[PDB]
Amino acid sequence: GHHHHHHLEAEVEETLKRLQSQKGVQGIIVVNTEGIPIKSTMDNPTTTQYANLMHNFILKARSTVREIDPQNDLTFLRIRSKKNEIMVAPDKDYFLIVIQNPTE
Amino acid sequence: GHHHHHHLEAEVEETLKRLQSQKGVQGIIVVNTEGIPIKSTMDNPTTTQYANLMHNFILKARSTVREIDPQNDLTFLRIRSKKNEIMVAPDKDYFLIVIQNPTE
Repeated sequence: GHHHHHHLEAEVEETLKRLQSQKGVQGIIVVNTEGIPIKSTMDNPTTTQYANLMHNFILKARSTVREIDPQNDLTFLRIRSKKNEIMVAPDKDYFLIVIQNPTE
Repeated sequence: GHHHHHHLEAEVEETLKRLQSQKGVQGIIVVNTEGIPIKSTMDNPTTTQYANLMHNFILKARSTVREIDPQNDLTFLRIRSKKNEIMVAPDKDYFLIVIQNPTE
């Protein structure tokens, strides 16, 4: 029913595969829930910058989304910008972060 | 094409129209950056909560997106949750905020 935990490893392999299939992507940054970049189509220095910082922004995002009332929990935090896109999906074990071009 | 636009205010009418055409939406909250809900398919108390708070979260989002390095500026801040989806598009003068059901 509700998203707590699944057969993670298979779901991750599926989704990671799918993240590779979504064309327009420039740099996949798949990190553990603490910001550990397991796979990366983006530079290591760059992943180090984004993974830890974005995690902390996510922590805040959790705080503001919940600040209203414990109605909403963060399922996707997808930020789109001019140069590139930064899609961050909070998972309970992972974070599917993908830097893509400004294509939906 | 960034200094020369086709329209400006007509763009809002277009986009607002289009925001109504995206089936799955529950509450459109279109606000000025001033924090003024001009149109709303959402309850006034609820829009008051989200409009001002989210604006301040956006201020922070601007800070953190720029904290990395001035490489991008916030074009879309779209948050998807369990209860609902909260899509926030930073505009020149507006913020296109739309509470929708987060369709997979």
